[PDB]
Amino acid sequence: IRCFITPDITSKDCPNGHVCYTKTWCDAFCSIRGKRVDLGCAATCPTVKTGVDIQCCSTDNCNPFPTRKRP
Amino acid sequence: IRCFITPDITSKDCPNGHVCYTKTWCDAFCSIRGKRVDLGCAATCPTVKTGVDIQCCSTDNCNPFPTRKRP
Repeated sequence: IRCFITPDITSKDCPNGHVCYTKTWCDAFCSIRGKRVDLGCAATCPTVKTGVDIQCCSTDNCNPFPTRKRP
Repeated sequence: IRCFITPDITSKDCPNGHVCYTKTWCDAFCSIRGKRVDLGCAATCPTVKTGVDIQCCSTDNCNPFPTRKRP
């Protein structure tokens, strides 16, 4: 599987973990300047727990920087 | 917790499951006409498994129709 993963711009090939999990959360400066975002290759949709939002996909390729906020 | 959930437009209050999980996948008509989408209140980021993409949040309120595609 080809995990984009952070912080490292764009990339891939793990192989171990079989997925790409993406997640984001807010803080004082979100709104007027963008969200705090983390992109990675693990295995299982990682934990969320409390003021956060995330998504995951199988698809090697899919772990990029999402619609300016998630959307 | 207040799960929007599908198909039922917008709504909430489950309470059992403590979350809102959102997911989407494509088929022949995605591209030129939109993705196939499902929005719900369970408990745990539900399974994905194969040509699919999803996300989840704690946040009562959050389970709406995402950036025209996810983004």
